[PDB]
Amino acid sequence: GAGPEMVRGQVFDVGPRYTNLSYIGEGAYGMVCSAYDNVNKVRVAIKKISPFEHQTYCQRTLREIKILLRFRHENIIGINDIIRAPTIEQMKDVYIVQDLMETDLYKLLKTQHLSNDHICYFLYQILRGLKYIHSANVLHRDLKPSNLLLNTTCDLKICDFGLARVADATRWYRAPEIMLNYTKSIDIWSVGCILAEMLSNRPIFPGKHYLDQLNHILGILGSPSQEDLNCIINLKARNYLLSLPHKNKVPWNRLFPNADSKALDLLDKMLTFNPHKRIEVEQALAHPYLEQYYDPSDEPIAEAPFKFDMELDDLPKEKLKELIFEETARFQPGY
Ligand SMILES: Cc1cnc(Nc2ccccc2Cl)nc1-c1c[nH]c(C(=O)N[C@H](CO)c2ccccc2)c1
Repeated sequence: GAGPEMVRGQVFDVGPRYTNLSYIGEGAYGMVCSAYDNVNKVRVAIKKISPFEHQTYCQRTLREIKILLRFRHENIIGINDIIRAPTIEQMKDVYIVQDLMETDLYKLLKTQHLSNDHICYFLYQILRGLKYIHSANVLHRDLKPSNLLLNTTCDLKICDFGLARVADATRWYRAPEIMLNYTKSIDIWSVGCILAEMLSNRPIFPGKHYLDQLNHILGILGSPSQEDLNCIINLKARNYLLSLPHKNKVPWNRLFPNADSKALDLLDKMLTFNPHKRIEVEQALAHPYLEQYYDPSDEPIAEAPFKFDMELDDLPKEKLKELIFEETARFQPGY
């Protein structure tokens, strides 16, 4: 017998079906590896999570599992298999088996210059997947380059649905609403930040802290209008913003001198301060910049909207642990 697998001192008890592990990434309460599947004869991605000590991690874990099990779309990552201990007393870790992708957008932007057509094509696939997510009445809430996975043929899939929620983060990609004390339009903002980063290979709003984040935003958009501020904003944020000196709006064509003016027009409509005036996903797909890829015939939507039977916030982590145990039962031999 081989014994339990191990990656960087950390156990990976992924049975005899999954072997040849390599580190490919990490998260807050887990680690991602690639592995050889001896059944399907492919290498896969295994996501190990260890959520049980924290009630929030348990919540995210259950939420990600229920959603990815339900969603079925080519621009969304799925779950092919889930491994965990045969008993609830023994369950300290959950392993989620997923299609292996070549890399993420974070890394690609780190060493590659994108042509306009590739920007255009990546943008299309993000929005297409976001169409499905939003049709399901779900917010991803953490769109960013490292959560966008790419394969050898530039196919794109959204990953990490841990922060995903039923319709009502990373600082650089979070909408001004979020920080001003939300709806589907927070994802559009993130997609905007991502477009801007594909254009110049650098984040458009790299705030060191939440305050510095709001500065960077206003550093391009200009001082907020009266109506822009009026949104049940917290006293702190509003007073500070009102105390700042005037900031002039920087034109997109000056910040991205060589960018397709169509790309910039859409970029403008996504990075709109006021979320009510921000472009929605379908209107985005239909934008002239994407005409070459827009195909309403081939852009599927969720059969029905998503809903949670129980209110997960209210549940103690021991109740949540039980639910993760049950949700993952169907992947258990016998069953
Ligand atoms: C699911 C998946 C499939 N393939 C790859 N490939 C890949 C991506 C980037 C660099 C190199 C490679 Cl080979 N990656 C993934 C993947 C990437 N991130 C995650 C993921 O879900 N991460 C979250 C945090 O973002 C996480 C991970 C562990 C524990 C909690 C949360 C899966």
